[PDB]
Amino acid sequence: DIIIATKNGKVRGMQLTVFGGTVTAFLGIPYAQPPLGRLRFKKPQSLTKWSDIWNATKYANSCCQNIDQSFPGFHGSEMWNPNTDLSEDCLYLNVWIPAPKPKNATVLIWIYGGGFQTGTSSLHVYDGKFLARVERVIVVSMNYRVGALGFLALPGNPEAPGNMGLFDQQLALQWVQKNIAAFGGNPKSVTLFGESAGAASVSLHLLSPGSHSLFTRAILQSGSFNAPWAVTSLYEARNRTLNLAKLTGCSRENETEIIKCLRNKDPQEILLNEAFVVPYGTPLSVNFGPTVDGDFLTDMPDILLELGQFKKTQILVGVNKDEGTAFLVYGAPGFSKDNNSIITRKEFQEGLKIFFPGVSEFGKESILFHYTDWVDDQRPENYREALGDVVGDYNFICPALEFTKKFSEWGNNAFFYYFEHRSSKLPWPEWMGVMHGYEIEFVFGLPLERRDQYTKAEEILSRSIVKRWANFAKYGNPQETQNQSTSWPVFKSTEQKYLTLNTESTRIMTKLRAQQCRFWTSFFPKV
Amino acid sequence: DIIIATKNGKVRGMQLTVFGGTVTAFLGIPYAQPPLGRLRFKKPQSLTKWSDIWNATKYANSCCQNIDQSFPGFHGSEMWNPNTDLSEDCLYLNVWIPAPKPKNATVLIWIYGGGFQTGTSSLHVYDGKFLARVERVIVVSMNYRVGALGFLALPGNPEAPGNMGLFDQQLALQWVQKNIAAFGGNPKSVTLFGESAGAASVSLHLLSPGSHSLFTRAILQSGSFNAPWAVTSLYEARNRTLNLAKLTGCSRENETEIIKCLRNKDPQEILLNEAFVVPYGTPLSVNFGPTVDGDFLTDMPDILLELGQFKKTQILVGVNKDEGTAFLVYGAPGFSKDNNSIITRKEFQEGLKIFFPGVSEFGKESILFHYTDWVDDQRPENYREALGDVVGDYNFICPALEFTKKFSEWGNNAFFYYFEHRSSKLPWPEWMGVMHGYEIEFVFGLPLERRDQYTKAEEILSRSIVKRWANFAKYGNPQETQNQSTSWPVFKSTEQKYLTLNTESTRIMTKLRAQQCRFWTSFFPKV
Ligand SMILES: *[C@@H]1O[C@H](CO[C@@H]2O[C@@H](C)[C@@H](O)[C@@H](O)[C@@H]2O)[C@@H](O[C@@H]2O[C@H](CO)[C@@H](O)[C@H](O)[C@H]2NC(C)=O)[C@H](O)[C@H]1NC(C)=O
Ligand SMILES: *[C@@H]1O[C@H](CO[C@@H]2O[C@@H](C)[C@@H](O)[C@@H](O)[C@@H]2O)[C@@H](O[C@@H]2O[C@H](CO)[C@@H](O)[C@H](O)[C@H]2NC(C)=O)[C@H](O)[C@H]1NC(C)=O
Ligand SMILES: *[C@@H]1O[C@H](CO[C@H]2O[C@@H](C)[C@@H](O)[C@@H](O)[C@@H]2O)[C@@H](O[C@@H]2O[C@H](CO)[C@@H](O)[C@H](O)[C@H]2NC(C)=O)[C@H](O)[C@H]1NC(C)=O
Ligand SMILES: *[C@@H]1O[C@H](CO[C@H]2O[C@@H](C)[C@@H](O)[C@@H](O)[C@@H]2O)[C@@H](O[C@@H]2O[C@H](CO)[C@@H](O)[C@H](O)[C@H]2NC(C)=O)[C@H](O)[C@H]1NC(C)=O
Ligand SMILES: *[C@@H]1O[C@H](CO[C@@H]2O[C@@H](C)[C@@H](O)[C@@H](O)[C@@H]2O)[C@@H](O)[C@H](O)[C@H]1NC(C)=O
Ligand SMILES: *[C@@H]1O[C@H](CO[C@@H]2O[C@@H](C)[C@@H](O)[C@@H](O)[C@@H]2O)[C@@H](O)[C@H](O)[C@H]1NC(C)=O
Ligand SMILES: *[C@@H]1O[C@H](CO)[C@@H](O)[C@H](O)[C@H]1NC(C)=O
Ligand SMILES: *[C@@H]1O[C@H](CO)[C@@H](O)[C@H](O)[C@H]1NC(C)=O
Ligand SMILES: *[C@@H]1O[C@H](CO)[C@@H](O)[C@H](O)[C@H]1NC(C)=O
Ligand SMILES: *[C@@H]1O[C@H](CO)[C@@H](O)[C@H](O)[C@H]1NC(C)=O
Ligand SMILES: *[C@H]1O[C@H](CO)[C@@H](O)[C@H](O)[C@H]1NC(C)=O
Ligand SMILES: *[C@H]1O[C@H](CO)[C@@H](O)[C@H](O)[C@H]1NC(C)=O
Ligand SMILES: [Cl-]
Ligand SMILES: [Cl-]
Ligand SMILES: [F-]
Ligand SMILES: [F-]
Ligand code: NA
Repeated sequence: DIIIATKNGKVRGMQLTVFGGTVTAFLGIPYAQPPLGRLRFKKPQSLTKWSDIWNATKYANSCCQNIDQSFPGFHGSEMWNPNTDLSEDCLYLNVWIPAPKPKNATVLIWIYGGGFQTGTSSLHVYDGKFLARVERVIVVSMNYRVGALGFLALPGNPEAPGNMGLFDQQLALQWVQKNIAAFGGNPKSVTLFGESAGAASVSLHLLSPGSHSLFTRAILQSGSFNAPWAVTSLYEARNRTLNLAKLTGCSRENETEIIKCLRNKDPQEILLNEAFVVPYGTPLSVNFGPTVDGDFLTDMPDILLELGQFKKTQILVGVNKDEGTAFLVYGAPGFSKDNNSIITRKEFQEGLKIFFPGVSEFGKESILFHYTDWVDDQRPENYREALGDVVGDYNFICPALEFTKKFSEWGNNAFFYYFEHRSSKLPWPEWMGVMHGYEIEFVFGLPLERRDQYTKAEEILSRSIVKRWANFAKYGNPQETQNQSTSWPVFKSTEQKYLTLNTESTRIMTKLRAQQCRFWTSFFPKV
Repeated sequence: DIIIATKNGKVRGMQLTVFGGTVTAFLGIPYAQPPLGRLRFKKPQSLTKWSDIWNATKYANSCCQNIDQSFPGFHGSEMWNPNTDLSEDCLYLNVWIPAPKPKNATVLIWIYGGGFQTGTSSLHVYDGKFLARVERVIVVSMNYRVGALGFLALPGNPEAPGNMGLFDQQLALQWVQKNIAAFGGNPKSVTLFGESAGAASVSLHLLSPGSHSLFTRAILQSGSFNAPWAVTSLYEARNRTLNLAKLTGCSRENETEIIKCLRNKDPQEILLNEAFVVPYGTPLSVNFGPTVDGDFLTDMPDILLELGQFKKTQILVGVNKDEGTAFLVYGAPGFSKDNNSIITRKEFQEGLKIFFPGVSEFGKESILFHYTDWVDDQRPENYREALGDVVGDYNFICPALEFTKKFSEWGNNAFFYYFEHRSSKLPWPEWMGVMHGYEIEFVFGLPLERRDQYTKAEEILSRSIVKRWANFAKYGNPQETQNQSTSWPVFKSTEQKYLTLNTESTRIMTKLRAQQCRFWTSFFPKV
């Protein structure tokens, strides 16, 4: 029986058998007042404290969210859907600790992705028990509000100020500062890690003065705030809040009255109308996302980054070889997970309309010109591959690289990876390659489980990744020092060295997507 | 009576009074066999030698060429038209020497512009008597063949090998090497200078192994071989030669027979058909220009420049503030030298069609996007100014800057100027500004003549320019060392310092047209 006394009460955890050893899991610890009734759309409020023992023995409710119903019965999409009941009562976190209890362990805090619209910490690919067992780190993950319930903004108004989901995260970081020593954790050694919107979130905690003293270091997998999907403008937010109001019968003259009306709606009515708050959307739409609220974010985050206004610490950042492919089957014509998706020039052009809904004709033409100078072959898969790269480069790779360049310019050590291994178990077709989201299982050590039918090369790759992430968290340096591994060099603005991650041979390379990112980064912000 | 014994015979010159002093002029010395009959389209042949005295007492015939008839009676255009009879018998040069005869004077050799289609050394703005008088340099200038008669190419065929006009120039440089000591000149101190196509020519002598030992240093005013108008492709040349053949009734199966037929045509029939050898032309058309002949030019000159295959010496290069404006009244809709030429967006778009006849729609749109981001005003002269800058930047400024960057990268001192003074006497309207061609009169010292109604500030500016050019020719360093002048810094690829030339204040500036040239240089060669 494992009982830990926290600041707000006692919690009971449970023992898990992992790799002939033991891990203690505390699943579903509350970290804030349930944001119900009048607390809907507000910043999370602190917890009241309890006598008796909270049983943290199962994963808690996931936050309200729409679900991916595109491919019922299909593991590739369904694996990302929530696996616990949905509820507004969802502000809970999970703690995995090694056994025996550690003395002063480094802490890894996971922040999930899902476009700020979806996600939960209870997914099987975020199970922190392997990391705890193998590296003797403590792993923490939290549920934070998503969609309108987490990000609705009527800027400056404390009834709906925006960024609530980010304040949920921040309050979980505070819980860790205050409570993790009780669990054998070192609050002075805390590394945030996250993927996609989780990685964007981690990058915003780097920018937020309120988050400064709540963590040590940061890991950004496939995401950063400067991605074009990551921050909603005040103009967009206002329009989208007002659209939601109109759609739910909540239009009012008085804005505080709008919010009052919205707090009376069933959460299901809110979810149902989220997709419609924009005239046109893309498979990458973030209808309700982070905004400049003058609280969590004091200024436009691009300005903050450019001018060095961020936490000075080490970062580990990376992307996957085929970031863009996953999104192509959610609306690009000619694409299907169930065939090789050879598309024509015309289909490619229609695809750009899907992903760049406007975007001038000139803008779309410039994309076409840059990405379809076939050298050369023809080569039926030309257009198919081009559209994937457009989407991955614009949305994930070039922003991650620009983030890393601009961050490192202020003197800190940054390390960049390019993940190029496709899971032997991937249920998506071969043409999709090394997909967005599919490094996560390697980071969390799932291929370390021999019962699981990953290859031996995958076990080795995962073990190596796990060691490098742990060494980054503990020591600020993502090396694997014992098995004559390639040294991961620091990424600097001149030279821009990065490390490739794959089963055959780890390589030091330079200037990832140099030509492509010159297009997106230097030219396309104008168009 | 002034008689000089040359390698090929005695020449008599004439005495000129200049600024209360004397200059000896030898106008119209032959330097090659007249390229008539069977010598038409061939490289120039050496001169036979003569007894008795050649009277070099007037300017010789100008080479056959079409004339600018756009504005009869108008000095601004007519000043560029030939002022001596046109003849195929035109291979003559001029020598001005100070009096008393110098002992070992530095030599400046002028190569005129005119798009390789027109020009003559006898123009009043190329009169070398002021330079000789004021700086005690020797000035030489030659007539070289222009148009088809100078540049017709059927590559590899000695009957019409291309580049004949460039070999004319080269043979005049040889004449100088062999003869200038007789006139008090130093063949080891020879500086080439030229403007527009003359400057492009100077840059090609830098690349030509045959010209290497024929000069010391080089000055490039408003031109360089990498300008888009400066070198004809082998494909274009062949098509244009064949088109000329078709147009003159000279189409044949045998190519040597084509040339034989062309040698029978009256030169007037050739001139008449030159404009038509291309389906569409621009006000900047160079129908018959330099080509890669494997003789004068051994490889594509861009490759030679990139890879450092050129004469290692100092260069002085520059451009005028409004290079592009002169061409706009030769076909852009809405433009007139006789009004302020306020054009609309649609007219601007039509203008691009005139100057970029194809050039995809995307290409033309990209130009529009880059040059019409009004910041901001509106501001009726927006489009008018934009089209001038497009034409000047693409055709003259960005190529001159890229030439200077690439040249200086191989270790030599380069000096770059930006000429921003508009002649008080300019007969063109004010909207045309600091025009192409209108620094030349300042270089040649015409404003030093007080009788001429230039301002006092212009006399001073000209005197300063003349000293800097002379110091560049004599010493490789374009300084004016005596009157507390701004030091002209070396232009280096990092930093890219240049000197502005104007009547108020000479400034050291950096990175001329940085944004515009990034567009033309990095992006537009693709489109
Ligand atoms: C801001 O919102 C307006 C209105 O959005 C419409 O009504 C909402 C309640 C919701 O149902 C949306 O899906 C509707 O589009 C947008 O105005 C629309 O713009 C499109 C242009 O693509 C136009 O064809 C529609 O007719 C407009 N609808 C109305 C009612 O005027 C507007 O585009 C949004 N502003 C943005 C995105 O900046
Ligand atoms: C190469 O030349 C051909 C033929 O040129 C035509 O005939 C010549 C004698 C002369 O009179 C030219 O002005 C004529 O254009 C070009 O073929 C023409 O191309 C245009 C496309 O703009 C087309 O509309 C015409 O019908 C074509 N004319 C013929 C007779 O076929 C061709 O464009 C040139 N190649 C180039 C510029 O690369
Ligand atoms: C790959 O499949 C796509 C997607 O749509 C199809 O999925 C197939 C697996 C099959 O079940 C089929 O019935 C289903 O429609 C194909 O694109 C479709 O092509 C048709 C032409 O008949 C269009 O009318 C559809 O709109 C279009 N769908 C989409 C979403 O664009 C695609 O042709 C196929 N590609 C191959 C075989 O290379
Ligand atoms: C400036 O003049 C141009 C050029 O053409 C005109 O020149 C004038 C000085 C005058 O002699 C006039 O008769 C002559 O046509 C004007 O552009 C012209 O505008 C007319 C509209 O009637 C068009 O039909 C012509 O095609 C067009 N010419 C060209 C070459 O494009 C221009 O409008 C005028 N601009 C002003 C006053 O701002
Ligand atoms: C736990 O260790 C603390 C020091 O942590 C280390 O130094 C900080 C600055 C970070 O770099 C972190 O990564 C390191 O692990 C001590 O202050 C603290 O007292 C320790 N607590 C114990 C032993 O109970
Ligand atoms: C003329 O002077 C010659 C040297 O010229 C100088 O050095 C060369 C290399 C160039 O740098 C040039 O600019 C200089 O002016 C002598 O070789 C030659 O003999 C002199 N001739 C005379 C005095 O009759
Ligand atoms: C928590 O679980 C333990 C089972 O060991 C039980 O004793 C206790 O009553 C539980 N508390 C609950 C369900 O509230
Ligand atoms: C390093 O090597 C050992 C022994 O060969 C192996 O068991 C382990 O998996 C490797 N460690 C890491 C961190 O990759
Ligand atoms: C050259 O000019 C002089 C005039 O001084 C004259 O003596 C001589 O005969 C002339 N030669 C000609 C015209 O061929
Ligand atoms: C320098 O100054 C003198 C005397 O003031 C003047 O006559 C001359 O024009 C100037 N020289 C140059 C080369 O500009
Ligand atoms: C609108 O008036 C109501 C009246 O109760 C009140 O909530 C508030 O003062 C007003 N709204 C705002 C946003 O100030
Ligand atoms: C074409 O034949 C003629 C026959 O006299 C001759 O000039 C030459 O050998 C041929 N042309 C070429 C270019 O070889
Ligand atoms: Cl098309
Ligand atoms: Cl338009
Ligand atoms: F590794
Ligand atoms: F000066
Ligand atoms: Na472009």
